[PDB]
Amino acid sequence: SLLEFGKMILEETGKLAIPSYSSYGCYCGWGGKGTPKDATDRCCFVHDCCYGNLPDCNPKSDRYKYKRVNGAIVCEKGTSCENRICECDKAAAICFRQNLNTYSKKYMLYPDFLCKGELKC
Ligand SMILES: COc1ccc2c(c1)c(CC(=O)O)c(C)n2C(=O)c1ccc(Cl)cc1
Ligand SMILES: CS(=O)(=O)Nc1ccc([N+](=O)[O-])cc1Oc1ccccc1
Repeated sequence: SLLEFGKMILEETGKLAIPSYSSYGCYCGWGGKGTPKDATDRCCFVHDCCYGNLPDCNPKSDRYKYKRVNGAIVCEKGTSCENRICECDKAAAICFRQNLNTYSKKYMLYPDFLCKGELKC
């Protein structure tokens, strides 16, 4: 569920998923199309890409459980949809953490028309 992801995001970056990440660039939050504007945007692209490999799971509403082993995010055994979802979120969390230094606010609330071009996952 978005609950676990959002929390994972906040612990990791200290920023709130909504709104620091729900509308960022071309891929954070909406998905659809375009060329990721930047590293964080790529994190969302590869994320939207991750959920794409689980066609029969429900990322937004299926709740999984994780723990921190000293700072590490550790997904706990759950259904397999739950496990594979959790891994996809950990990546994003990490990825965001790895590029906070270039998170730019000129991408917050980015208008859709500026998002065009192709990208295949
Ligand atoms: C390309 O990226 C995707 C693909 C599928 C997705 C999502 C994002 C999100 C999250 C979102 O992008 O809001 C949800 C909840 N998806 C599904 O549950 C889903 C369920 C049935 C089918 Cl047939 C296809 C997808
Ligand atoms: C997945 S969505 O429909 O594209 N919108 C949405 C996007 C991201 C997040 N979130 O917490 O990262 C939360 C989101 O939706 C919420 C809005 C209000 C309260 C809880 C979740």
